[PDB]
Amino acid sequence: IVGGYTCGANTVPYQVSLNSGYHFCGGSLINSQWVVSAAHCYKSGIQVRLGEDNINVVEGNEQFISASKSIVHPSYNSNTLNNDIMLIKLKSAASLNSRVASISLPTSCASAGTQCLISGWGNTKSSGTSYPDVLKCLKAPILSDSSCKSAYPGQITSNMFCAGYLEGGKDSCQGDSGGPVVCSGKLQGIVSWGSGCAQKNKPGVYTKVCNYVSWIKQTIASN
Ligand SMILES: [Ca+2]
Repeated sequence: IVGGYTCGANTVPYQVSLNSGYHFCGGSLINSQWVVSAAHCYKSGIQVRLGEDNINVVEGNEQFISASKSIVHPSYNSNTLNNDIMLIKLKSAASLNSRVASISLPTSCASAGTQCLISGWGNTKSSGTSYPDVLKCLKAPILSDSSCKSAYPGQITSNMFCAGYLEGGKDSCQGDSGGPVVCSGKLQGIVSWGSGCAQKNKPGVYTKVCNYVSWIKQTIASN
């Protein structure tokens, strides 16, 4: 997250870190057994880390649970990032508590102009590299479909939305991929892509979770 703030330990209790020997992507806990992340975060050998604040210090509220299954969307296209969504099943259910909690799936799609909370352990520099240890947060508004398509001509599908600031300076970034975009208390987006981070005229692009709720529900009813 570039241009964000330190969230505060465990104030984003649905945020997970995906670890394969090191943090490599975020995700969102949607119930005690399942995490939503980006398909482009797929790796074999994922351990889900819940209850994290500093990902390099064991502070006492973590739960580390291996994935038993990962399910990339059936129509994910890694070239365009259309349908950039994945489900990860935990080998054992998380113990839900004040620091480890699920986020609701949406019923309706979010509205342009809605301010959403985006979080992660990704790079904090637009130019260069610095990865934080503690979880960072950003409030960013959803941009109109027409502004998103103007920013990335020929690249935005109906399964993507843009959020952020066209002047630059505030965005998600590498290492935040797969993590949450929460708007009005529902998981509306997944950190997916963008040109650089926090560059002028190049807002973040996010997987539109409200298009996937029936897939998510049928898949979790069956696995
Ligand atoms: Ca920790």
